[PDB]
Amino acid sequence: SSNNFGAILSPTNVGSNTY
Amino acid sequence: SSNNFGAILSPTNVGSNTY
Amino acid sequence: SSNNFGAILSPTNVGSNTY
Amino acid sequence: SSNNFGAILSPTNVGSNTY
Amino acid sequence: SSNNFGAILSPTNVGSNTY
Amino acid sequence: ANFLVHSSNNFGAILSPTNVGSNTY
Amino acid sequence: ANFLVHSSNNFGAILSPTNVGSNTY
Amino acid sequence: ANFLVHSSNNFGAILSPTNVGSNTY
Amino acid sequence: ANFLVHSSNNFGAILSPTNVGSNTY
Amino acid sequence: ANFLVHSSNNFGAILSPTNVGSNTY
Amino acid sequence: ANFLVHSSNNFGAILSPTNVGSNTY
Amino acid sequence: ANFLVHSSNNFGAILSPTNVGSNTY
Amino acid sequence: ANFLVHSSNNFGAILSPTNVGSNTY
Amino acid sequence: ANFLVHSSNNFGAILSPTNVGSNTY
Amino acid sequence: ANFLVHSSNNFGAILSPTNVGSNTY
Repeated sequence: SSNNFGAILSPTNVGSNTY
Repeated sequence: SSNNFGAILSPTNVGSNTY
Repeated sequence: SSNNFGAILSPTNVGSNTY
Repeated sequence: SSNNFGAILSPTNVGSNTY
Repeated sequence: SSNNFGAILSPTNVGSNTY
Repeated sequence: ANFLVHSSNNFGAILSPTNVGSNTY
Repeated sequence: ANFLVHSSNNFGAILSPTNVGSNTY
Repeated sequence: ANFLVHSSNNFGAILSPTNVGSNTY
Repeated sequence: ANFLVHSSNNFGAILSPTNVGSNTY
Repeated sequence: ANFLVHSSNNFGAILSPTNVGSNTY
Repeated sequence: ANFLVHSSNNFGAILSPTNVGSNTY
Repeated sequence: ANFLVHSSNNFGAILSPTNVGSNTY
Repeated sequence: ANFLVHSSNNFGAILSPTNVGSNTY
Repeated sequence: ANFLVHSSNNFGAILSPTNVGSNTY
Repeated sequence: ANFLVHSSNNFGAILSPTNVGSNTY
């Protein structure tokens, strides 16, 4: 039930994103 | 039931994002 | 029931975000 | 029932955010 | 149940994206 | 010596827009 | 020697906008 | 020798905007 | 030798804005 | 040799704004 | 071995760029 | 081995950039 | 092995940038 | 092994930047 | 192993920055 409605700017990440 | 409606700027992260 | 309506600026984090 | 309506600036954190 | 409705700008990542 | 530039850059998600007039979002 | 630049950069999420007039968000 | 720049950068989430006039958010 | 810059940077969340006039938030 | 800069940086949460005039928050 | 990325994204308006070099926007 | 990223994002208005180098915006 | 990120985001207005180097905004 | 992040965000107005170096804003 | 973050956020107005170095704002 993970919902992301807003804008995301520069999500630097090391682990797998899986969105 | 995780909902993110706002803007997120530069979310640097080490673990998996999963959003 | 986690809801985030406001803007978030530079959320540096080590553990998994899961938003 | 965790609701965050205000802006958050530089939330440095070590544990998982989960917002 | 991973849903991403918002725009994502520059998601630099090391692990597999899988979106 | 004027210019005119419009940049309506929309990034957020919009749920159920019930507009009837002119929109340029 | 004037200019005119409009930058309506929208990033937040909008729920149920019930506008009827002209909007440039 | 004037300029004119508008930067309406919106980041917050808006719930139920019931506007009828002109908005540039 | 004047300038004019407008920076309406909105970050907070707005619940139920019932405006009818012109808004630039 | 004047300038003019407006920085209306809003960070707080606003509940039920019932404005009818011009607002630039 | 080597992994170099040079991503350049632009959204804002650019008025009268006087350039001789490689501005790479 | 090596992982270098140079991301440049721009949203604001740029007026009259006088450049000779690589401004990389 | 090495993980270097150089993210540059800009939202504000820039008026008359006189540059010779790599301002990387 | 190494994880270096250089994030630069700007929201305010910059008037007449006279630069020779890498101001990286 | 190593986790270094250099976040620079700016909201205020900057007037006439005379710089030779890397002011990194």
